[PDB]
Amino acid sequence: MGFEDLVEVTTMIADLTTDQREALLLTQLLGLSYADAAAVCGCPVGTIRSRVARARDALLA
Amino acid sequence: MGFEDLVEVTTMIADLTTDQREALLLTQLLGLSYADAAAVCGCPVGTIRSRVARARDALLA
Amino acid sequence: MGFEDLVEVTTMIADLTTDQREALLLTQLLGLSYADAAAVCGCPVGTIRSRVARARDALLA
Repeated sequence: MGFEDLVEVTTMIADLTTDQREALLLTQLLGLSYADAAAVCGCPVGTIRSRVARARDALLA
Repeated sequence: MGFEDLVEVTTMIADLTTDQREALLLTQLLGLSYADAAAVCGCPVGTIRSRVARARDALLA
Repeated sequence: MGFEDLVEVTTMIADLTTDQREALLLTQLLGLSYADAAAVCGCPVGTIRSRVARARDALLA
């Protein structure tokens, strides 16, 4: 209704690339800084900044 | 079990208005700034701010 | 595909303590401050601070 939404959201997500979904989950579900996210993943901060930017465009298509 | 909660939750949430649900996910699941969210929803910040404010009330009572 | 994670994940946030689940949820889903979360839960901030720290650790294990 209601559930109709989260549903479709839940699926975007899942339509994200493995990387963007990881990046977004790290920074939003756990809510790590980009710094902490980048330590977890072992990449430049810029990398996460990017994966999340694109996750966000993806999700607001 | 936790299993109970998450469903416990996601029903509450599903539940919300629509416009709260949108604001909340836009800011917590997307982690968009109020300003950015407001841009996305074509309404002033104050609005986004209070919608999430209400989203927190329905979730916590 | 991309659901394989959301379940792997959401299956994890089910394992967490509950006291960890709560903390993490309030601060990340509700996007509450630690002070607010601590308030809500009836504990000092230090405890929430750590609960979400352990909470984060567990889901990254």
